[PDB]
Amino acid sequence: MRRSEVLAEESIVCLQKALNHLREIWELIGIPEDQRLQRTEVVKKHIKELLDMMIAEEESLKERLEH
Amino acid sequence: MRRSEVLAEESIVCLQKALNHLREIWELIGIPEDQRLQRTEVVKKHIKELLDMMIAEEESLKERLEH
Repeated sequence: MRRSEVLAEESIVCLQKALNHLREIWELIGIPEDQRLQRTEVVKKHIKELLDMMIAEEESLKERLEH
Repeated sequence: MRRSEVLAEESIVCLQKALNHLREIWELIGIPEDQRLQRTEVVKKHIKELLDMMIAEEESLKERLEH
C-alpha cells in the first residue's frame, strides 16, 4: 500500500491463520464443502475489489497527476 | 477453507502481488499516504469480517451441530 507494507502483510498473515482454523472447523463440524468454497470465493472477491481499485490507482490516480 | 487451501492461498498471493504494485504506484504518484493506509485498513477489515465469521463458525456453527 505505502512503504509500511507490514499492515497489509499482517492482514494476509491473519487471513492465512484464519483460513487454516476455518479448515480445521470444516474437518470438525462436517458442513457441505460447497458453502466453504463460496466463503473462499468471497474472501477472493474482496481481493478482486483490491484488484479493481489497483487498476483504478495506476490508470485513474496517475490521471489525477494528468488532470 | 475446506482442504482446497489453494483457492484462498492464491487469493492472498494475488493480494501480496497487488499490495506491492500499489506501493510501486505510491513511489510514482506521491498521493498522501493516509489514503493508502485507509486502503490497507479496509483490506484488513475485510479479513476482520472473515475472523468474525470463523469465531461464529466454531462457537455458533459447532453449536449448530448441537442444536
